[PDB]
Amino acid sequence: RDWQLEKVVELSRAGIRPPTAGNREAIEAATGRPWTEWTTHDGELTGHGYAAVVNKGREEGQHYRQLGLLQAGCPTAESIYVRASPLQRTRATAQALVDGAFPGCGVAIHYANGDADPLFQTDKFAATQTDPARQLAAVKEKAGDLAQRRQALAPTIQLLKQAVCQADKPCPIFDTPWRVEQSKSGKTTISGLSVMANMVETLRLGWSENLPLSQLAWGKIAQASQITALLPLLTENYDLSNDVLYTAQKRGSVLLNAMLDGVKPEASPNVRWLLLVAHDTNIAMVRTLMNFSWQLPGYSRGNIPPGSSLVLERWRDAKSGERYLRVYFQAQGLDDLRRLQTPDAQHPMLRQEWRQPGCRQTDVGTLCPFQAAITALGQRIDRPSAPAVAMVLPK
Repeated sequence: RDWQLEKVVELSRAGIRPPTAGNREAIEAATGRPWTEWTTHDGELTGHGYAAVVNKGREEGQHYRQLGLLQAGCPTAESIYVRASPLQRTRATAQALVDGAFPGCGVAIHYANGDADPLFQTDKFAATQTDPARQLAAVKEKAGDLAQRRQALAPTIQLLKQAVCQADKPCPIFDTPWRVEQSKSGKTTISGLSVMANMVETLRLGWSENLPLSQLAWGKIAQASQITALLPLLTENYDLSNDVLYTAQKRGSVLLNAMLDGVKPEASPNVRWLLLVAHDTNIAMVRTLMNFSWQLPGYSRGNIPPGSSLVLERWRDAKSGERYLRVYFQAQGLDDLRRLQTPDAQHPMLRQEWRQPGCRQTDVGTLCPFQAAITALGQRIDRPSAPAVAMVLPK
């Protein structure tokens, strides 16, 4: 064996949900019409979603057993520790991963007893909140000329409009111009853009979910490429919220820091696989601190599909004993999610590896000298926004 996988740290998005209750309100207002009620309640993990997460978890358990990271059969407390955001959908996604990865093993997942996990719901904690003024300036300054941003996305706006606007009923959202707005709690959003992004997320999920076409966008969206063509609105909005450096630094530092620490040797707890299941906003903030940009086929830049994941693997060269870090983002494509495709040679997980000078290509992926990879990924972290967190939750 040339290379030995030693530790996985992974940050999963929740699987397929219907729109959240907030989304639904905003998108039915914005289009003057009701949108499909799913078989799952708003905000929760759909069965289809769980099926898809189980599929990924099944391959991942097999993959990490084959690589010798995990022992055969049922895991122990040394094999994996799973910590999920306390929302229903992330708990259920966490169950779904271990359901796939450890068939029949009744593996428990952990989550915080409140409504807030200091890794995830970071706006609920003093050290990890944004300052309203700073946030506004940072968003305003990344946004720049918003009318010009809107003009560049006009074709994409139009595709969205033809998909979601009833013919001749008015559709106010496509009409409002784009401004930075800031609610009394300090959340910033981009008028028109955000809700459009919410719409696009919802269409992507409905696609992924395998909704009937008539309940996805009233028959208008019939092939994956039409979801793909809407996704630059969602990237635009990510660029102007979660992936705004300052926001990622106040809200995401604690998570990246807990991930880099978890991938370090002597980590606590001592487990071979540290699995964190949380939200797209979390992944986006983390990957922005990592300055890791990806674009997977069928998706637009930075896109975070349901049940996708950011992974840090620490590997050891069998010969020299030297340590390396591999970093990648993985997801399934639109149709694979729709079809509950089990990932395999003819239908592989989509994946992009992070790289920087010094990384080496190997049989097991792009491997980067460890210390210099940890230093580079960690550079953008705001230390005062990264309190240490005890990774093992209580019961």
